[PDB]
Amino acid sequence: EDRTFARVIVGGSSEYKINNKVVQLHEYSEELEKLGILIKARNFLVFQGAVESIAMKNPKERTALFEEISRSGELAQEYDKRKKEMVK
DNA sequence: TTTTTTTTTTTTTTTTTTTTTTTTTTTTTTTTTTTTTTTTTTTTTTTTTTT
Repeated sequence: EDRTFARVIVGGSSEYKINNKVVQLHEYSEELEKLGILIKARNFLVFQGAVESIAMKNPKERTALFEEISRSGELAQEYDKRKKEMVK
């Protein structure tokens, strides 16, 4: 089988297509997440000059990336809400 | 030739200045936080247009 993804831009907004049918960003995203690519992570693209700036980042940004890939960023609000409650 | 007198060089002493070194104090750029504003993007209703 063969899949045809698309994305057309209108005005300011952008619309996504699956199998030549208009879809919303979230479901398209979820399909990609099934395929195995975390677009917000940005761990597999390297532009003109960033191959150096892969190494010299401040460690926090690298931790951010490693937290992003690992599906442990969604559990943030849960964490610090529990934190504030228990410290209170 | 020898004796007497003058002048230049060398070297030591001293005094003033300079340099050094640390220490303590001070005040400043640097670094982080928070906010927060802007701008871009988004949505949804309205408007326009088409069959």
